Amino acid sequence: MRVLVVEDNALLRHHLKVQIQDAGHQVDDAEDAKEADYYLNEHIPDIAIVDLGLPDEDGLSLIRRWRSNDVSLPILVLTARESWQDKVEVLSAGADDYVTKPFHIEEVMARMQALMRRNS
Amino acid sequence: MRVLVVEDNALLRHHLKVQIQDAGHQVDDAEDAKEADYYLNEHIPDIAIVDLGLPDEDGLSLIRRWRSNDVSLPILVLTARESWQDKVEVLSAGADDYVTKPFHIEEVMARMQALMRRN
Repeated sequence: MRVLVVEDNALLRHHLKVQIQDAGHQVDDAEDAKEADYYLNEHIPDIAIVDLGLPDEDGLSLIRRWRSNDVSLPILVLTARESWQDKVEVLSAGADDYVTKPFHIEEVMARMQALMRRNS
Repeated sequence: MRVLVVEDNALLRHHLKVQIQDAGHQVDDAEDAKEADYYLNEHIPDIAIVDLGLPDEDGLSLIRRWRSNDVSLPILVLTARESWQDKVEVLSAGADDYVTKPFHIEEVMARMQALMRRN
């Protein structure tokens, strides 16, 4: 499967990509929202991991905009924000799931896997 | 649409049932694993909400047994467990998501909707 990772922190972004690659997937890694639009349009990914703290455009704005254009793939959010209202808001904007920071990387892998399993 | 709630605590079960009804779905509410199997055999729900603290058969076993019998509907687990390793195990069992107890009902409604939306 093809995974799009959108993550502003270079080190995290690279870690994500190599772990997901090592599990047998192809990964596009974008560092901001507009770059995310770049990968989205070039190859439709099967799944996207989106950090909300993008320097470009907030991740919620990004999810909203994709959904409102009938982009329907599963999206797993990475987020600093962790109140229960934040989580309702994120889900309500079109995300399928979220992981709160700080996180272990095996937690994102496990969430991504569960969406992949459902999706396919 | 149709929701199966599996919850050993009568009050939480009753409360869950009416919130979900208030959002406009029909709800089967089961007390333990065997009663869950009863409803599942009656109607395939669009989703099952499964608390793990069942007296019958612990939630995870239930979910593993369902997955192995090709029951593939979305499952949102309710759990008390804390460890980030414990959370990961439940998804490994076949669950799609989980909410920790205590929770706000709005969180559970939002997770159920996210799953019905996608499926």
